[PDB]
Amino acid sequence: PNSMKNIESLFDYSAGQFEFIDHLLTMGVGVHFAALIFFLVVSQFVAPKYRIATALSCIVMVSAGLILNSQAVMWTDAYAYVDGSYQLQDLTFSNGYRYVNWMATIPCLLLQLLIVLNLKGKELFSTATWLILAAWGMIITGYVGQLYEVDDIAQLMIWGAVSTAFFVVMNWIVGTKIFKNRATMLGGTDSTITKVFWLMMFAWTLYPIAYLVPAFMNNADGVVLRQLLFTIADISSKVIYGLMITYIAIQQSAAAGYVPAQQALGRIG
Ligand SMILES: */C=C/C(C)=C/C=C/C(C)=C/C=C1/C(C)=CCCC1(C)C
Ligand SMILES: CCCCCCCC/C=C\CCCCCCCC(=O)O
Ligand SMILES: [Cl-]
Ligand SMILES: [Cl-]
Ligand SMILES: [Cl-]
Repeated sequence: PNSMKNIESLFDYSAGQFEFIDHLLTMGVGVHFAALIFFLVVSQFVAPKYRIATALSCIVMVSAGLILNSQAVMWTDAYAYVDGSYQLQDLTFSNGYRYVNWMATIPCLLLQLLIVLNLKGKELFSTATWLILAAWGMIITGYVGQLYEVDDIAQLMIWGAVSTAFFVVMNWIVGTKIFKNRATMLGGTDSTITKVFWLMMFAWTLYPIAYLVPAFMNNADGVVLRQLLFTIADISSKVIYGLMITYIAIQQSAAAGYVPAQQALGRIG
């Protein structure tokens, strides 16, 4: 469906290119589901006030892990080694599935940030609402632009400019809440949370770069570079981010007198 609308469908792949992409996606699966088990076992050391932030990391791990797994199977479904190269056999592969999955996972990432920022009640609800509307705005327009990466690069860029507006506004909300709520942060995660902001600015900006590959490297090695960028960005924005969020959750839990958190941190001291 969308498979002919993505540049991956344009090329044959060397075994090297093809298998590297397969292994990137597969490694990504392993990393997300390994991290899942960690988030799972560690959630008992998080106080009830924050426990949802760690649960959201579990959910994101399986959601992203399942899309990466799906992408890897679809990749190997779409191509067969015929006459010295991997050649397209059918329309099973598309990056579009990622975009659709972001509809779920980006709101999860954002909500876990709001929780460890100690937002609650009306502010939590309204902040979350505006954030995920801005995120949905960004994702949807990006998803549309992405359908044009083969036959209309101008349209890719204009949808991307629109998507970037949403992105920039979302980042402004994120950053503003982070920097205005630093003072509430316990133990003293007020320092840690600013690192989380920069990680997000870094990791999330890789996705617009991946998005633009069809405009500056429209060949089989650009296909590889795009999956590499997605891979770097996924483990940064999801796994490393998640670990920091959970660190902040446990640390604030301990500072607030949750004994299992104290015992946990103590037994790694
Ligand atoms: C784990 C997923 C996650 C953090 C995804 C991030 C998506 C993101 C920030 C994409 C943003 C853009 C953009 C700014 C312009 C081009 C389109 C798109 C959707 C790649
Ligand atoms: C922060 C997450 C890091 C993600 C790790 C990615 C693992 C691979 C790292 C770089 C290897 C580069 C070697 C690629 C050789 C290209 C083979 C080919 O395309 O022909
Ligand atoms: Cl609590
Ligand atoms: Cl995802
Ligand atoms: Cl300090």
